[PDB]
Amino acid sequence: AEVKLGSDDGGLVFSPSSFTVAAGEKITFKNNAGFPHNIVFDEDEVPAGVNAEKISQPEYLNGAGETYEVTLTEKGTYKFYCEPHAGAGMKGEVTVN
Ligand SMILES: [Cu+2]
Repeated sequence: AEVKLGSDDGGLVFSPSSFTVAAGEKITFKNNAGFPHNIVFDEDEVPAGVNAEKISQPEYLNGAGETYEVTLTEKGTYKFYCEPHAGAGMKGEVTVN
């Protein structure tokens, strides 16, 4: 799967926003035009077993085109979002199955 942070003209949003995947799918968050971006997993809505720090990447990133891979493998739902661009409504969700 490929997620572009920052639409080409829609503004700052997780593109796609929410999407289901298979346990073993590679999810790459690629910066498109809204850096620096940040992705953190709401440890308040993450499965009671999958750490939210191993997938999250608090390490800010102002690189153009830079990306971060993530491969979840536990049928469920993980709620993530951008804390800095949260003022715009940048959120993320993945339903593994
Ligand atoms: Cu962001």
